[PDB]
Amino acid sequence: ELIVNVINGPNLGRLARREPAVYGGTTHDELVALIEREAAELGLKAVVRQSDSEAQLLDWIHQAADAAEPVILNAGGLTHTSVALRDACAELSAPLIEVHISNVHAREEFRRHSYLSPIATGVIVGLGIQGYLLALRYLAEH
Amino acid sequence: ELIVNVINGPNLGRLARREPAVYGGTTHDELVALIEREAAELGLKAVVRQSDSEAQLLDWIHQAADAAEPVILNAGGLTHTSVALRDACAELSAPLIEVHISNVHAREEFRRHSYLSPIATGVIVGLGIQGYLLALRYLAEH
Amino acid sequence: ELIVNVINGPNLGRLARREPAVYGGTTHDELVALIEREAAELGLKAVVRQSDSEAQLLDWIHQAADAAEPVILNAGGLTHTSVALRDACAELSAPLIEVHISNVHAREEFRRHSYLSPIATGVIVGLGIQGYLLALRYLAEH
Amino acid sequence: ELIVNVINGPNLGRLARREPAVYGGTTHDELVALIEREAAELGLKAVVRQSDSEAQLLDWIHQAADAAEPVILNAGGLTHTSVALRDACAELSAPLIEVHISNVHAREEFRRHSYLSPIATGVIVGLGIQGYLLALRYLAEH
Amino acid sequence: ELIVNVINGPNLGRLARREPAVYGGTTHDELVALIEREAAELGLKAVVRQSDSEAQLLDWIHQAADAAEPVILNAGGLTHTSVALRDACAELSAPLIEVHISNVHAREEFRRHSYLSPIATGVIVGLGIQGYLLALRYLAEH
Amino acid sequence: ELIVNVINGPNLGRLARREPAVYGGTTHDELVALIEREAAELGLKAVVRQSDSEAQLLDWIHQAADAAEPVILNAGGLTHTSVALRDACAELSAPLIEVHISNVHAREEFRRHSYLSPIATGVIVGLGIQGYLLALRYLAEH
Amino acid sequence: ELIVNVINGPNLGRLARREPAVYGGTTHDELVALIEREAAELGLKAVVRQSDSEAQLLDWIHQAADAAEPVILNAGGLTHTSVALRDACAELSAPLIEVHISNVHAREEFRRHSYLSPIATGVIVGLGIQGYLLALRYLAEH
Amino acid sequence: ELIVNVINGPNLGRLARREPAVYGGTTHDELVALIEREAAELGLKAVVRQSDSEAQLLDWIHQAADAAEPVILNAGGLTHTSVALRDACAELSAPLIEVHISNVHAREEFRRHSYLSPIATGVIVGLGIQGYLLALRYLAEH
Amino acid sequence: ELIVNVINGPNLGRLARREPAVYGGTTHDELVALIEREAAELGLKAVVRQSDSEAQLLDWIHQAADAAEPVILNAGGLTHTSVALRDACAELSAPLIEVHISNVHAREEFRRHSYLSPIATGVIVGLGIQGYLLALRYLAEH
Amino acid sequence: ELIVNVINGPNLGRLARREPAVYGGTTHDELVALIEREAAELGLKAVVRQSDSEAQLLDWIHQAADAAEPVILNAGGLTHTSVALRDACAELSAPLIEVHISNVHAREEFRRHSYLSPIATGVIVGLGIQGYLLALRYLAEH
Amino acid sequence: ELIVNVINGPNLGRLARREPAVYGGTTHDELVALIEREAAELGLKAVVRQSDSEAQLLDWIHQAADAAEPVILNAGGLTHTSVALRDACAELSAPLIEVHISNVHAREEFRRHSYLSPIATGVIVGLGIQGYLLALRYLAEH
Amino acid sequence: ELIVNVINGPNLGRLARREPAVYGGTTHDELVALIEREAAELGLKAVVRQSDSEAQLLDWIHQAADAAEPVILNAGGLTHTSVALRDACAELSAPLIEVHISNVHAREEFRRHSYLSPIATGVIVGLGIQGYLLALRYLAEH
Ligand SMILES: O=C(O)c1cc(O)c(O)c(Oc2cccc([N+](=O)[O-])c2)c1
Ligand SMILES: O=C(O)c1cc(O)c(O)c(Oc2cccc([N+](=O)[O-])c2)c1
Ligand SMILES: O=C(O)c1cc(O)c(O)c(Oc2cccc([N+](=O)[O-])c2)c1
Ligand SMILES: O=C(O)c1cc(O)c(O)c(Oc2cccc([N+](=O)[O-])c2)c1
Ligand SMILES: O=C(O)c1cc(O)c(O)c(Oc2cccc([N+](=O)[O-])c2)c1
Ligand SMILES: O=C(O)c1cc(O)c(O)c(Oc2cccc([N+](=O)[O-])c2)c1
Ligand SMILES: O=C(O)c1cc(O)c(O)c(Oc2cccc([N+](=O)[O-])c2)c1
Ligand SMILES: O=C(O)c1cc(O)c(O)c(Oc2cccc([N+](=O)[O-])c2)c1
Ligand SMILES: O=C(O)c1cc(O)c(O)c(Oc2cccc([N+](=O)[O-])c2)c1
Ligand SMILES: O=C(O)c1cc(O)c(O)c(Oc2cccc([N+](=O)[O-])c2)c1
Ligand SMILES: O=C(O)c1cc(O)c(O)c(Oc2cccc([N+](=O)[O-])c2)c1
Ligand SMILES: O=C(O)c1cc(O)c(O)c(Oc2cccc([N+](=O)[O-])c2)c1
Ligand SMILES: [Cl-]
Ligand SMILES: [Cl-]
Ligand SMILES: [Cl-]
Ligand SMILES: [Cl-]
Ligand SMILES: [Cl-]
Ligand SMILES: [Cl-]
Repeated sequence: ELIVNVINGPNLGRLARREPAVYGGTTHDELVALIEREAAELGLKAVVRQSDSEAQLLDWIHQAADAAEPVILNAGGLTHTSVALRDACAELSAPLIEVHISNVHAREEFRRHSYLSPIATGVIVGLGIQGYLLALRYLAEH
Repeated sequence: ELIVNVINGPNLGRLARREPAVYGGTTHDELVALIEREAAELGLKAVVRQSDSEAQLLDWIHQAADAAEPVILNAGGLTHTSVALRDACAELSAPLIEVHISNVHAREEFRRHSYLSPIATGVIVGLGIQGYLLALRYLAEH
Repeated sequence: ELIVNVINGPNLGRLARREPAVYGGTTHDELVALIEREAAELGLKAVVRQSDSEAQLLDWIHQAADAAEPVILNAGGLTHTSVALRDACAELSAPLIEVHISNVHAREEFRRHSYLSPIATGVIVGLGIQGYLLALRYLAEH
Repeated sequence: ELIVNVINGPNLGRLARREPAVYGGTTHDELVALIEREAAELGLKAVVRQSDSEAQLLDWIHQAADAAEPVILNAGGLTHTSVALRDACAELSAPLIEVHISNVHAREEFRRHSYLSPIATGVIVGLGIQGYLLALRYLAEH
Repeated sequence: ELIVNVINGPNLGRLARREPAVYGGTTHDELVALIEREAAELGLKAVVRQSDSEAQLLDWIHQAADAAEPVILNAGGLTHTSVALRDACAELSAPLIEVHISNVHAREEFRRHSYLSPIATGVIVGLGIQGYLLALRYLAEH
Repeated sequence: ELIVNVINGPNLGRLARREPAVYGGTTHDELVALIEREAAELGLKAVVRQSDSEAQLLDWIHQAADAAEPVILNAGGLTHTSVALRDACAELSAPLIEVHISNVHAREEFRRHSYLSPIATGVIVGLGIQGYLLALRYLAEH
Repeated sequence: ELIVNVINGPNLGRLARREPAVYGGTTHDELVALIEREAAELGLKAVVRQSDSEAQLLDWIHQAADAAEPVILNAGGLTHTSVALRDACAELSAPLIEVHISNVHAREEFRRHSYLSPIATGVIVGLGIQGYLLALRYLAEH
Repeated sequence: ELIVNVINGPNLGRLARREPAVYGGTTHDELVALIEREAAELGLKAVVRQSDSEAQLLDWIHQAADAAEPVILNAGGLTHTSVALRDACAELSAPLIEVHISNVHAREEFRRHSYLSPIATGVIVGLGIQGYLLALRYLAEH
Repeated sequence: ELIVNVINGPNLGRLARREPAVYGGTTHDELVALIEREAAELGLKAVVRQSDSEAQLLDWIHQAADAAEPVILNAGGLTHTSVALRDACAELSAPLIEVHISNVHAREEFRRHSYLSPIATGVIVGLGIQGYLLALRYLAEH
Repeated sequence: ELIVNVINGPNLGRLARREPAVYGGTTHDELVALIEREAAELGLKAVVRQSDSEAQLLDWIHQAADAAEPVILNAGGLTHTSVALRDACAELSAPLIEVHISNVHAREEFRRHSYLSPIATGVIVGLGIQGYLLALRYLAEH
Repeated sequence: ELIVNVINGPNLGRLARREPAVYGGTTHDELVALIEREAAELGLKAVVRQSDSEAQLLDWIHQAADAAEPVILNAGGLTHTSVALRDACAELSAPLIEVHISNVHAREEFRRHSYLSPIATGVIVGLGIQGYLLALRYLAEH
Repeated sequence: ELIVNVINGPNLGRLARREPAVYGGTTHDELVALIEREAAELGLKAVVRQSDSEAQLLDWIHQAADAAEPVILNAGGLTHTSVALRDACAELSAPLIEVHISNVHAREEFRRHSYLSPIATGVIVGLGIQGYLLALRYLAEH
């Protein structure tokens, strides 16, 4: 606060228009609108970005580390697979909240391990799109 | 909503007055006050209970299943150990949110498995006492 | 024989009125009636008890060990989790039959390990409420 | 009911005359007599067969699937080892009960995994020869 | 080529008339017709055999090793369980293709290990009955 | 059919000119020619693409999901490592066939696990370059 | 010192009168006498309690944490199973000694893992009833 | 002694004429001649049989158990896979020696586990055809 | 020699200016200067590149394979995670040395497995920035 | 009693003068003095030896087995690694107590397995130098 | 042949006079006599040595490698634990036979892994003292 | 610097004259010459010792700890097996570099775990004899 970095990884540009049983009927742009409006009332700025590239995501983390600005991260598949991501996050001085739209713990046994959690401030899973909004509100207090 | 069952398990009566490095400087009673005030503004009732007994906790879940009222659960150690708890929760018709005050994923490798998660709606870990408050607010929307 | 201890653990007071896809449409009291009537014709006494408390169950086992009277045990979740139970049973001089209402082997991989089996006389799973009745009838022969 | 297929696998022709510490002093033929007499009073027909051949056993299962007649199976060693058996059973429309004469759970750790259980109706272990008789009686109710 | 050995293991005589959700509505004989007709146009002979016996299958492999003729193998359950089979195949001078009608990788975790694959030329799973036909056509090129 | 998406992942631009013990003496362009000619006679269009980038591959899958057009995927190393890929594929409405040029099961034990298989229609491994051609022909039937 | 909390868990009220091959011919009350007399000569007070309830034990630990008084713990089965216990102990400011009457390491492989050890001062196993007495004497020095 | 049962399992009829890198250039019949001649000088009878059928092998073991005559067993693949075999052997009153022609411990990691060893008198691996002859000579002493 | 490819992966552009407890106070550019000066005296050319992109790194390896020029690789997180990298390296005709700035073996247990090592010439870990310089000097001899 | 063999393994000659955070400020010779004085009052003889050689230690055990005299063993690293030691101890007719100066269970996960425990009378860990003294006193009773 | 190195490891000097349930009533010297007499008739020299020291054993292997003379090895505990031994043996040009007096496979699960087997010619276990004699006789043929 | 302890473990006296495929054609003495000459130019003293005894090696480490002089360690097999070594090294105040002549990571899966690495400064594997020389040069800088 004021500035709050919201980051989505691979596939998360496909929200709503594809799925929506599993990650909900809300499109990406609509999500940016949701976050931006909730940051308004909270008196925060939400810089909300999405990418299907690990190097892009990496860069955004690098920048957040530098600017010492907090992050909210939905890294998609890279959550379970990337050590490069984890280690970039590890550097962040500001809090990092890990967010999952679906409950990870009620799926394939592999989706239950996370490289991000151990170095996150805390995690939200399965509360859907609202996970982002609840994460925001946390940061506005701390 | 209106009625929201908030449940803490073993040891969680010792909040603040003991620790507070790990689970924070906020006492139990103060937590009940926090929750009760946040439920006020939200237009919910928070029935917040704590017990060091598995049979007691079981009973409270039974009642919540019956009344079809939502639960927020910080089951302490029973999270990693009790199948009896998990299965009582499994019955709940209303949403169940699993809450951890400390980040479970940044501790002993054993604290990372949960019998509750797979059948929870979703989970919050490491956001501290606020985890309860963010959980509440979820339920008020859904 | 004559005296046969029938014991149910956690959650098993909720039979029929809750579930009944998984553990059947038969309530607890109705089960006591079923057992008591089958013991009648067999010329046995069925002392059938249920508790959601490990210390209670423990006590009933202690008493059965002392009285050297047989046990039929549906320990619910404690089957997979409690070493305290297992060891109390281990003491029983009389036969112990382990009973599961649902087939344990057709569920979560964790439900397939039992602390009770290795020291039971034998086990019945998935034959539903009748498991108790078939267990009884065994004891009446041996 | 009326027709109930009782099947024993490898080595089970050696009952009583060999062992009898572990699987009891009752010979195979005597077991057929026991089952046939219990089916009499129950008003069932017991077609009780034994083979040391997987292809033979397979064939008998095939036939039972076809005739939609229930099975009681003591598959000996093939219980822990054969996927071919499991899958033939999987096809059966009628209930299948898995029977073990000795308690499997009180022996070598390997004897504790079963390919049959997950797709059985239910299982009986360690109740000795009576396991067959209790299984029968189940089927006569359902 | 010309001569191509097509071999099915346990249960695979039950094709179509039983299942057909999982392994398809095509009967065994119809499959022989399918293969024989595809070998016609390809200018190959298809010797297509099925057995529920490991010793029979073994013998057919022995003969194929001797005649140095290629094999297409759907060994059913023996795929995951038999080292005797694997080792007989290992001897084959000609290519061996492993065929599965259902996708093995989308089922029980145990169905995912194969004793045959490591010493096969290659494998086809989940393409249904056509797996055989595509395997044939391979052999006609190499 | 008509339109069939053929996709190769990392390193697969190096075909023939490098290796060729392991993945064969056929160059990439020659492979496109092979596929394009086989699609000709089949009356299909083969859109055959290769990339060493996960985001690129992701995008091509996204497009195929959208256009509801089938995919043939040789994802190279990402087969064993990427959950992001798997999940993009999971979305595809049309069949997906997983193709490996080398037999994966006859190499390092790690090359034997696949994130793609469980959600593929079926898989071809070790039939070399022809795997693509046999996959095509499948799709032309279904 | 002066005040030394001695705590036994589940089943440990059955000492001597039941067993005594495994945990010895000495009854509970006799053990209290033994400890109380050894504390006499040492110039300590031994407050020796036993319970079959986890909540009771929990409470006694809570009190010991508060009073900053040392503990000697024979938690029976809860040693291998309870994280709730472990964490209550973790809080104790004073030394905690873990005591086992039987050698845990010469039994079932499961009895060899302890949730208590990692946060104990030290452990005594297999020295029988004397383990308590040797533990006492330690505390009297430190 | 006098009578010594020598048994080979699956594939072992193919000795010499096929392989011979791995299990040696000596044919089966030649092996029978070797054994029969060594039993001559030793003053034993060697009844040497081979089968590719588990039921056949089973039967021969049954007979040996009955006649209380010793066995030398090269069970091929069934060594690593069959519990039915192991248990038939378990019954033998006379010594059983397990024989492997190739060193099992210098091959695939799976070939290193044996169901037979734990209940054998002792084992010989990798000494080639002579393993049989050395086994014989043992029995002639004991 | 003369030409030596030095490659850094993800995050390694952040050297010195960020960290420096763990990977040292030396910036990337300063590292290029260090390497370039050491190659001077050695009579080698150091082409030192860094990228946060797997496809970029892949390309540089491809080129090195082609030019048959040696590589020194600090692949960051991709060391533990990428099979695509490993396999591109596998192709290199020239020696590859794997370099880690921090000791990998004194950190998280996951950082201890490497996809690169098995196909490297050799590895240097924990000797800090000098690892690169010692690697260079190796290549100048061989 | 009278004669009590006290044995230390590798590195344990370095006590006090090196460490002393972990195994305490007490030197070896001082430990011999401590033990010798405690054996005085107890009316025992303490023959206390230390060696960094497995063959030496072996020999001392051999002698103790022969003389049927009890042992107290701090085998250092050989505790977790040597089967030769374990088996020499296994022979001892007299009690063996296993002693660890540091709590083994609060360190590296590998330090938690012991080859000695299963065949010890009992074990003391983490009670520091006093572990030896408490062990002595045990032996003086039994 | 002529010269055959027979080597025993740790504890094996204690044969007969200690045990003899497990490794037999035959003393070491008597074993040397047995071997020396059997080598006589065979026309071999048996150089039979025993040591409780790894460096000694190492040296004897070194010498055997040098002299290219065969070895028979009973390495006691070092069989399951030493890589140093294994690797010294690995060097031997002549055959190495691994000998165990007791059946290793019928004991603790840990005694079943051997560092020696994979690089032995072959192994004998459980044939008692005669294992040595049968090993000798092998070498005299090859 | 000046004084640098170079230590080789078991079998490493056999360098060059035996092997040399795997650890190179350079004899031990020649290695001492190599190291001594490289230390000359560096202005260091190399005290280079080798032993096949764990107690000897232990002693040399003890001395190095005492003298606070750096170590370079090629511990041969003890690398994967000895906790006694690891712990002696752990004490060293000066840097310790772990050196392997062969690439450990390209061999048996067991050779890939090291007790030494976690407490080393850093490690060199597979750079052959030069590993020692590069290690030296490191120490001369730090
Ligand atoms: O936020 C999550 O809970 C989540 C977790 C995962 O493991 C994903 O791969 C993941 O990413 C996907 C994967 C496939 C499709 C979509 N999508 O169509 O929004 C998103 C999201
Ligand atoms: O909410 C959590 O994050 C939490 C997680 C756990 O695994 C606990 O055992 C746990 O319970 C404890 C354990 C020990 C002490 C206290 N306390 O003094 O508040 C609470 C809490
Ligand atoms: O008898 C069984 O097969 C059984 C097995 C289990 O693992 C249970 O947790 C178990 O207990 C439950 C759990 C949840 C709900 C009920 N119930 O509503 O009867 C019973 C029963
Ligand atoms: O019914 C059982 O409990 C049972 C379980 C098993 O794992 C058997 O192998 C098994 O089969 C055997 C094995 C060896 C001997 C006999 N028999 O002499 O009856 C039967 C039976
Ligand atoms: O070809 C396969 O994909 C396949 C794989 C398996 O694991 C089988 O057990 C298997 O065999 C069965 C098993 C049960 C029933 C039938 N069938 O009724 O055709 C076939 C087939
Ligand atoms: O299609 C396969 O069977 C395959 C499987 C893999 O695991 C690959 O990494 C893989 O990709 C590579 C890896 C290295 C080199 C090449 N190439 O020079 O064609 C291709 C291909
Ligand atoms: O102190 C021990 O060594 C001990 C260890 C355990 O794992 C117990 O379950 C345990 O508790 C029991 C269990 C069953 C019976 C009795 N008892 O009759 O004293 C005590 C005691
Ligand atoms: O005696 C052995 O060492 C042995 C061990 C095995 O694991 C076999 O499968 C085995 O059986 C085979 C397998 C394939 C071929 C032959 N054969 O051509 O003699 C024999 C033999
Ligand atoms: O060279 C290494 O020892 C090393 C090993 C790793 O596992 C890395 O992730 C790794 O990459 C990182 C990760 C996070 C931050 C930095 N950095 O600020 O230089 C570099 C480097
Ligand atoms: O008694 C123990 O608790 C103990 C346990 C261990 O695992 C040791 O390696 C061990 O040995 C060491 C190891 C390193 C240094 C010393 N020392 O300087 O006394 C002693 C001692
Ligand atoms: O030859 C064997 O079968 C054998 C196997 C082992 O694992 C031993 O530790 C072993 O060594 C011992 C161990 C303890 C005692 C004796 N002994 O009194 O002859 C010998 C021997
Ligand atoms: O430095 C190494 O890379 C190395 C690694 C190991 O695991 C050894 O056992 C090892 O020791 C041996 C083993 C067998 C033979 C020799 N040698 O003839 O030099 C040396 C050396
Ligand atoms: Cl979580
Ligand atoms: Cl069961
Ligand atoms: Cl596959
Ligand atoms: Cl312990
Ligand atoms: Cl063996
Ligand atoms: Cl390394």
